[PDB]
Amino acid sequence: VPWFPRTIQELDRFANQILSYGAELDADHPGFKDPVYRARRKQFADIAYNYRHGQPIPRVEYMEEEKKTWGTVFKTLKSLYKTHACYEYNHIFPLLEKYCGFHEDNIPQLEDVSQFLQTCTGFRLRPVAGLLSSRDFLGGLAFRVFHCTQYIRHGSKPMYTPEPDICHELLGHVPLFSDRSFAQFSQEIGLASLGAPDEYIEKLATIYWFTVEFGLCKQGDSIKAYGAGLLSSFGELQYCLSEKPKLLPLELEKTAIQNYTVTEFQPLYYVAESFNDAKEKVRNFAATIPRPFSVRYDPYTQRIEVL
Amino acid sequence: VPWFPRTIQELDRFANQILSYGAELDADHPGFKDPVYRARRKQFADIAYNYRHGQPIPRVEYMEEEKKTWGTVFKTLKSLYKTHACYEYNHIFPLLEKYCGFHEDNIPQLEDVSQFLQTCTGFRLRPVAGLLSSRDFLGGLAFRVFHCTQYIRHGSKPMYTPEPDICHELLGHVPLFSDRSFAQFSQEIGLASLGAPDEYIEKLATIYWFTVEFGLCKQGDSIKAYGAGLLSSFGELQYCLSEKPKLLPLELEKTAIQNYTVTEFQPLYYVAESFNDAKEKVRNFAATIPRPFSVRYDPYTQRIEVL
Ligand SMILES: C[C@H](O)[C@H](O)[C@H]1CNc2nc(N)[nH]c(=O)c2N1
Ligand SMILES: C[C@H](O)[C@H](O)[C@H]1CNc2nc(N)[nH]c(=O)c2N1
Ligand SMILES: N[C@@H](Cc1cccs1)C(=O)O
Ligand SMILES: N[C@@H](Cc1cccs1)C(=O)O
Ligand SMILES: [Fe+2]
Ligand SMILES: [Fe+2]
Repeated sequence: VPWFPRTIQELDRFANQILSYGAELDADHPGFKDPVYRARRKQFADIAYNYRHGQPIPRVEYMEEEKKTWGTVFKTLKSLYKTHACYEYNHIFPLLEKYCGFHEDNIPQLEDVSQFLQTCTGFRLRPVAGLLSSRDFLGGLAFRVFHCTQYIRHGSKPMYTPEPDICHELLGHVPLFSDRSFAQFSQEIGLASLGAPDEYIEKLATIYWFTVEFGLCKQGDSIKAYGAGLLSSFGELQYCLSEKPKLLPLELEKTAIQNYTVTEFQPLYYVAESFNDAKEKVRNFAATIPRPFSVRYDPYTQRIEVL
Repeated sequence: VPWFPRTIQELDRFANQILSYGAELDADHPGFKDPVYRARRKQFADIAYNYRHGQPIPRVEYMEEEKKTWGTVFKTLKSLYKTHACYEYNHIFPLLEKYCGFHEDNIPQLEDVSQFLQTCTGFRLRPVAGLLSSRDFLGGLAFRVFHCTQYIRHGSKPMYTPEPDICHELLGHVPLFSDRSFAQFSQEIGLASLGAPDEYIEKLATIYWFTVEFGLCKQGDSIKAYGAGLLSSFGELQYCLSEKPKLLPLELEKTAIQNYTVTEFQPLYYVAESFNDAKEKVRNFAATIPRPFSVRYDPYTQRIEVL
């Protein structure tokens, strides 16, 4: 089996092995070419590389343009959440607002955010230079660690970015990580991925993608978005609930092998019977991943136990 | 029911509510009268009072006399452990020696000790000014927190002290707290005590006293000491295994109501069939303590959940 981390400190081993969605040379996303943007990303990358388990996440200062982007993103999404975001999400957001500083004119500092999550569900942030492989990100959820970015998307296209910027992490992921049920849900699938065969991790990731990332669900006689990827892009947040996208019932045996895109709006979304049913399905599947052993995380010593 | 702490930070509420065994005006223990001793204790008390959850335990410097006391205590007990200490204890001690600095000429710093315990079983130290009530100390074990003292016994009588000095904490308690089975054992009885009726807490304490504090057990065709109170006093460590003390089989229905002393060697010890049987008995009893609810500690958020 593939070597997996046993300690929360061993995350650094595979930590900062950043990747990309290959949208650089994409004429659809000129921002990446911005030399100022790249230098900025180089600065945040160094903070992630000079970071090690234990220390508090270094606080930083953002440019005028970066604050503007967050202001546009934040104020636009907040207006969409009222009619597009699922119930669970909308009842948690206010907490971040009054207890974490989530505001139109204030980009939250990761340290404060990580502290907020610790007292909520035990989750904690870990600054990373960029995109991580599904295996590493998923593995980190076993320790209730969320590898999070500090840089913000290019101000030219605040409606959507193919990369997982700070807007995506904080506005799409953090909110549900402060929920106990969702937090334990996230850790379980993360534990199942540990040392799991590559073929199952990718199936897992695909399911994660069509649920946690771009999942859709119907509450009552309506339909809302619950996926981080939808909750952080006011661009396709409008689109995921229009008539353009194709909708299908959530079915693991079909969703696990479905194709998706990483540099554009999804042409297809899976609708779950409910946010709850969505979690039920993933767990069952996750608990189906074969492997020559079992594992258990010890929250006291912060280590993985191989049964 | 009595108000009990829900958070590991709420320990400070009832923290530093130090007490005493009333051995001050005792002509058997002149040390307490030493004005130098008292001033010293006043200094360690201030560190405990100016301490708050989170911060690392302040490192201190000890006097020549204090180092001498620790040297005498340590080197004498280490020689007795070989034939008096139980198996579990003797196989753990070496770890503290090479990984924590437990040496004849080096009084361990609480911070390093607390760090060592975190990586072992999740336990952590919390500096206190002196003796705590059974209810508070026991309650702290629910969060895997061990309220520990920094001062050392008076150099005039290193063979025995009625107070729980640093020698008692580190040489008698810390070693077994680094054991997983014993660590979970300690936390369980601590959880049972939370909000429990006063009458049961005192019965619990009495049992704790005749087991964790001065418990004796027979491994193979021999008998060893496993109680913290015996493992930290080379004075009655010799005595608990001589013929002077009275020995009786460990029986909760009889041990729970037995009388004991706090300023002298115990005139009676209870022998368990084995260190393992000792734990079994206490747990069962602890799980017998009635109360209009149930509780569960969440290691992720570090809070008590009232079922
Ligand atoms: C597991 C799945 O691939 C998911 O999209 C992961 C991938 N890598 C990531 N990397 C970082 N830094 N942040 C994320 O939110 C993600 N999402
Ligand atoms: C629970 C039982 O009373 C036990 O002897 C406790 C009492 N108070 C204590 N207080 C401190 N500071 N340290 C200890 O080891 C103890 N032992
Ligand atoms: N496209 C999303 C970001 C990501 C979704 C999934 C991975 S990154 C948005 O612009 O916020
Ligand atoms: N009498 C023990 C100390 C304590 C035992 C029980 C509470 S304090 C010794 O001298 O180390
Ligand atoms: Fe994501
Ligand atoms: Fe003790």
